[PDB]
Amino acid sequence: LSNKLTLDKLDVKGKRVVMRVDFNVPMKNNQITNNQRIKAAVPSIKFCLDNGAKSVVLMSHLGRPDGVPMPDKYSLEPVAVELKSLLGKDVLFLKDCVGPEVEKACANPAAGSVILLENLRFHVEEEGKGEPAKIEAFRASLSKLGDVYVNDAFGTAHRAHSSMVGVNLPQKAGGFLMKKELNYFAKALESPERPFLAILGGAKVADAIQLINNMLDKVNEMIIGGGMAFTFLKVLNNMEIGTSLFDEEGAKIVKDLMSKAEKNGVKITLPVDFVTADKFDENAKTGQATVASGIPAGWMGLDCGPESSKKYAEAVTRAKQIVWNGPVGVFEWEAFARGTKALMDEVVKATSRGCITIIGGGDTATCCAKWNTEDKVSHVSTGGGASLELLEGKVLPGVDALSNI
Ligand SMILES: Nc1ncnc2c1ncn2[C@@H]1O[C@H](COP(=O)(O)OP(=O)(O)CP(=O)(O)O)[C@@H](O)[C@H]1O
Ligand SMILES: [Mg+2]
Repeated sequence: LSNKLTLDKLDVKGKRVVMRVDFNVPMKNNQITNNQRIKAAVPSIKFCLDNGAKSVVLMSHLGRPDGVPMPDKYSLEPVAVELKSLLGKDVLFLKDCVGPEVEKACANPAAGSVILLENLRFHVEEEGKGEPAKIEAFRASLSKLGDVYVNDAFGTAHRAHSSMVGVNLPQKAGGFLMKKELNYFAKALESPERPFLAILGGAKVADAIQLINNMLDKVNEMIIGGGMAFTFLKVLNNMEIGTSLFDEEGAKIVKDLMSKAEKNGVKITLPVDFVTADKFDENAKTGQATVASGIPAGWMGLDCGPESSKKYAEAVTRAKQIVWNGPVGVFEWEAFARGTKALMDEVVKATSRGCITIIGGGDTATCCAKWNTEDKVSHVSTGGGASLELLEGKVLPGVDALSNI
């Protein structure tokens, strides 16, 4: 951000500040399981209030509602409540993010007002798919809600979405979390300790498989776990994967990615065994499978097994630096948590002997919180996919859209 406006040089006294934040917090049942991403934005928010901001309007997405209002499932209202105790100040929740009624609530608020808007992805124009003149109008509406713009949404900085790249105000500044996270990665990615291991898991398989190509020019080893592994095993091993996550598009480039890993001397560690489930449910009936046995029809692999855990542990022992994005099983549910807990144990042990260990992702960061290892690894990032795009060597669209100095 050496070429960009940042919040420390933004005059906010008497100004209304509209601020993109990443409040896409994990939720189990109906409540927040991890407030990390909300806590992480507090320094920028308090800064604005302490330095005389008239208001701070906060906007974020939550989940992937795909352009339809889904306030039953994906409302930011609970975040408003959280943000109150974290700040020491009340926050006013609006049930939308645009136009006339929100614009009114934001036009001229009482001094010191903190306002949280509803999920931006309730509108198709944020993403906007899931409409050119409406997109421009959506952007115009958001722009009216402050006099100056701050983007502190590091977690979403890889997304060229309307709230991230489309706000038209004269001053667009990166916030302190954006700065912290970018500075940490610039130092850690400048001359990584080697072997440099990427650990890839999670459930955003379509997105994550498309990052592998360029990551293979940066790392010396890769674990491909969690939900992503099934696409590779089906293609490479002709493994039966039952109802496990599968990415039909990524499947078409699996053999090319393996060839490039071979060409670049990147050792790829795929799981070899699984905990299976008869349905996607915490209380599913469970089984065991190997790559050779395959997974029976109608069942899904929701964790790796012990033999995979040993292979992952071997890769970790070799590593001098690690970036881990995506749990290696459905760790929120105890029947499917063992693989991720075991890998966590190994990643903590590596740290203790000098490995540089970087954990990224809203959900993988929740692993740290669950097993109390947030201060037992080198860095827990608010970015997941965002951090991996930095590892690929890209400029993030949400940073690119900021004002130049
Ligand atoms: N085999 C599997 N099948 C289905 N889901 C799985 C899975 N293994 C892991 N998951 C799910 O992956 C989810 C997290 O994936 P995700 O891609 O969101 O990781 P993350 O949050 O660390 C990266 P990001 O910040 O980009 O969202 C968890 O909810 C976990 O239950
Ligand atoms: Mg996630």
